[PDB]
Amino acid sequence: RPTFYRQELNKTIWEVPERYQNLSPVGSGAYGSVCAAFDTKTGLRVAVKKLSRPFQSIIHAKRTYRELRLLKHMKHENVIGLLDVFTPARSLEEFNDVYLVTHLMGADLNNIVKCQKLTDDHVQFLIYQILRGLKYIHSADIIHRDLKPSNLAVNEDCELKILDFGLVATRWYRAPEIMLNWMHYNQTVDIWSVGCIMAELLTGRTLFPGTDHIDQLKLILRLVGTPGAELLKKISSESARNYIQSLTQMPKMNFANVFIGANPLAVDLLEKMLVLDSDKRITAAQALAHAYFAQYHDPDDEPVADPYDQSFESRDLLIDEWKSLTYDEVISFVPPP
Ligand SMILES: Cc1ccc(C(N)=O)cc1-c1nnc2ccc(CCc3ccc(F)cc3F)cn12
Repeated sequence: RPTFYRQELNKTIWEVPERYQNLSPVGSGAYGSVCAAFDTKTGLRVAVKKLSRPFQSIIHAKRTYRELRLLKHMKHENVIGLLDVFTPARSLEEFNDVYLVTHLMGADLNNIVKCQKLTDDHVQFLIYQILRGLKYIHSADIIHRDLKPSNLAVNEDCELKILDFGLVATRWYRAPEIMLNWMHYNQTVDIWSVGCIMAELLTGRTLFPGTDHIDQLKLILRLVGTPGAELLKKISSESARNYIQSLTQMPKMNFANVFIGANPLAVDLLEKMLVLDSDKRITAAQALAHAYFAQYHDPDDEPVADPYDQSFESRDLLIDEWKSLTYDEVISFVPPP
């Protein structure tokens, strides 16, 4: 066991091994707080997240296990994984805190979109990396479900990693099949979000800035047109169909016109990503082979993930059970060294 030291930071207490130095708060970053630190072992900067109230309820306990399992499995240059996981607890009975550590990128995608609008070459590289990460995530039977600029960490080299897979409105980037309230979507839910991100990097504005779920659907349909016969026949929900079909029929707009002087290859990719019918939407793997990425695509360097056991997802267990399981995962952790 290494030696731990203690400090208060922004009302929050931090108990970490001495090898992590110079902790500086960087945010309240979802179900926890986050510090940038210096890892004396490697000489590299890291991000340390202290989970908030990890065993507060069955919901929190399952979430904590889910995150730790997910982060332990992700081993890909475009997805965050773990350099370290630790707890100051000496035993299971004293176990109430989890700390996770990963390479510090230092910003999200949004932290660059401000005051800037990107050239084609940078859009190609950023989206290529997103898709490269999604191919890997999707190959593990994981759907991100909340891809958005704030969930993409980006360093000064413009290298990118996807955050928070598996677990600035989310609404703005979410596929229409999940706006409508359908729980039989597929992995191309995430491809829609990529399309919204790409559009925004090219134009400099949020593609679908809706003020609620209904307005969001309305903004989406103004661009992509209202459901045709084929799609309408796949919708079970009477309320969903009745609503959609109670709207004034709207045609698909010309993407070449909406995205005027963008690379026409980018416009072609965008029209294959932002298709209403998710059965017809391009996959991450297919998108990687698209002509837009000819300068980046290498099919021998776009790997897939090892088998991911998500059987825990169907299980209804007690807090002490999720807690003990999380504990075992902390103790069995093997780093990249
Ligand atoms: C996204 C972001 C935005 C701003 C800043 C910053 N101001 O330093 C940094 C980042 C930032 N740069 N790199 C990361 C890696 C992860 C996280 C999310 C929190 C997290 C998840 C898993 C872990 F193991 C450890 C963690 F800390 C935020 N990061």
